[PDB]
Amino acid sequence: LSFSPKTYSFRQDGRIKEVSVFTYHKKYNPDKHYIYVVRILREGQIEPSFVFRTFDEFQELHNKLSIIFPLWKLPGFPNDVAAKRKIELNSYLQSLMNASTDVAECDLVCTFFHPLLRDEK
Amino acid sequence: LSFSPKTYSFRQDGRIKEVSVFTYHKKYNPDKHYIYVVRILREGQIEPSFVFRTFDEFQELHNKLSIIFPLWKLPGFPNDVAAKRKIELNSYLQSLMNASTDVAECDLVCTFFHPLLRDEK
Amino acid sequence: LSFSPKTYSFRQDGRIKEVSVFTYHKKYNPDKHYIYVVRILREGQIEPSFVFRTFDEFQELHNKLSIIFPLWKLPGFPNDVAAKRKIELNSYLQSLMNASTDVAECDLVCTFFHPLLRDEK
Amino acid sequence: LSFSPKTYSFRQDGRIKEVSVFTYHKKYNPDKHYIYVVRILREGQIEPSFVFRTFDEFQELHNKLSIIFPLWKLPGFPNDVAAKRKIELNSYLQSLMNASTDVAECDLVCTFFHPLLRDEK
Repeated sequence: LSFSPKTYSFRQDGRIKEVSVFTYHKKYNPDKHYIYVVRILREGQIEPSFVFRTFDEFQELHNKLSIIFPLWKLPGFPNDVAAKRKIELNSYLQSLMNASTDVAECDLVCTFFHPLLRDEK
Repeated sequence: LSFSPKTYSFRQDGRIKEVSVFTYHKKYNPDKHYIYVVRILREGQIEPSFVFRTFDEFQELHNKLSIIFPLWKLPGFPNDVAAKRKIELNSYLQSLMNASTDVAECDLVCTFFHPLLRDEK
Repeated sequence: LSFSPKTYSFRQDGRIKEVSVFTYHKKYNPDKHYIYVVRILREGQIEPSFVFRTFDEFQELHNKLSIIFPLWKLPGFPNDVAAKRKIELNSYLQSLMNASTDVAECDLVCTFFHPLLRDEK
Repeated sequence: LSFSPKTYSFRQDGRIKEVSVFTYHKKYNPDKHYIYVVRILREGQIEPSFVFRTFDEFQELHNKLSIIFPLWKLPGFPNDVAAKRKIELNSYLQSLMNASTDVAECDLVCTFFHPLLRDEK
């Protein structure tokens, strides 16, 4: 993953009970672009947390998973009013959680959810 | 909030277990317009209650929240057959309940749900 | 109700836990028309039961309810590929169950669900 | 069923708690075509399993059921971007599980879900 330094695992981080794309948010620097606010609720938590991920960051995850896993183990990835990416990335995440455990709980997926730089509110 | 005198808080009013937009209803005075019937179920209640809110009243809530909260903490607000406002206001409410607790349980949101003038069946 | 002789009440019949429109089915006599197969699961039952209702029969129910109840207490009623009536009648039923108890459990609604002539498989 | 040798029954195989179409997957031999990855969770299982079924294989199931069962006991069957078959086959499966028990738990349905040749990962 080209956006997280360390690699993390659901061991240290906590399993995911709920995820979704909560909203999308407009940026400025370094160029105009939408970023997706991802809502995560872990096991044992009542307050959700939120991380920030661009479309090109969702895509990288799916491309990296697809190196490790046969495609049939992965949900379809989708190819502004084009906040249909919000709905589509949401489906993508929901399906990801319903994939066999070797995918849903692998270290890439965990790392994708680990709070970064930006995510420190 | 330009439509409720007092300000209320989930302290005195009771936490929300379920909300949605139940239907929309056609008015007359002082001018033709649709009003949204919002269905609320509190904790400890089995019978829901219903309040009446216009689109311009949902909008004010979102604008007032957006003064207090960074935008990324809030769900997207949407810009008759145009009862797509019903579906859209419904999503908006569902997302609002899934926002971090400092938004979902703030006094504005509580006040928006407090029964007014009209709401006394 | 112009299609059930007696009037029935959730007293004698059993409360509804689940309803939906399950499929729609093509008829012949006395003229070509679609009829809706409504799936009902009562409290205390594990096997659902099924009754048969035409669109004009859903409509009558809504019109009769609207004599008794102010409109804001009722879900919107919708104005073949036109099996969007299935999706729409389904929403209508789901909302009906979420209406205040004086509507959701009134004798008209109960009677609408009581097995008729046709419904004896 | 023209694609499973033996016939199986939920007796030996285990009842279904969750099914859905998880993704669709592109094939090559013997000709270009999409195949549907069906996600099944049995009672007593936490890890789902996955079988592979073409559209013409879903259709055969529905046609064979329709020999045994009156049509009103069956959900509507639907008549690439045409991965609307995924959404549509998914609805079809969800409805199938909600059909009366004599359909939802018959040996054809069970057999449709029994892991074949291909399904051995």
